[PDB]
Amino acid sequence: MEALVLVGHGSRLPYSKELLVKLAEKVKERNLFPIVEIGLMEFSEPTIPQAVKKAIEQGAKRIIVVPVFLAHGIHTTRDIPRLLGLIEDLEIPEDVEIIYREPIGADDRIVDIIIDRAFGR
Amino acid sequence: MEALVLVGHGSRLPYSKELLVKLAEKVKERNLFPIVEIGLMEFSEPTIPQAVKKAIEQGAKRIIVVPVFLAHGIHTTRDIPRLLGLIEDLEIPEDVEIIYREPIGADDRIVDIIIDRAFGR
Repeated sequence: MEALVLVGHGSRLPYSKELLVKLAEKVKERNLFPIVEIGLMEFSEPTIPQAVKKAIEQGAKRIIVVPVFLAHGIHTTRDIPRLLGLIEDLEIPEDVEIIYREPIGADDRIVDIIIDRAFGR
Repeated sequence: MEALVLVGHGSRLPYSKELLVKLAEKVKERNLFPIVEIGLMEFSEPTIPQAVKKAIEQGAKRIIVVPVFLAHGIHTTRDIPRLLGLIEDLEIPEDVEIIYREPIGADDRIVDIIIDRAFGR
């Protein structure tokens, strides 16, 4: 019924995809969602349209898209809502709802992490 | 003695800088570090060289640089260690050491946050 698509920037280096893969596997371990897929905005596969199609093919009717980005930018305000057909300017989903969630932001947990990293933990 | 410089991507949109500013203010309220400054790699000020110089001028001898990025990429492996003179291609005085920390990675806290964001928390 419900799918979680995690969507990330993607890079020419492999770290960005590897991080999405690891993060997807950790939410799988939580057993919260029937379907979990990943999608990279640029130069890596799977792409965002593929991740969404794969979620439909698995019979998700509600698709939760979470942009695994620190802050809003061009990616999260133009390109991604485009690729998801949420914005009037290569794929369509027919009859199902995409729910586009927020980025990570200045969460208190990010300041815990940063403080750990600052001490080499 | 010790300064924490948080360094982030920067954007043409303002969210990226605003997130670093918020994150810096949150670590300031923790009272862990004598000096805390921020630096944006591109498009915005303060820049990484300015953030580091400011920290020296405040009398930091140990400068902890934390890249506020989700994964390693070109930014964290080429451009930033460049801007920090950490890589033979900014006059850091020898009596100062820059300690370049790791990015955020696939932290368990990031999967907590993603799960929150997936439910619109």
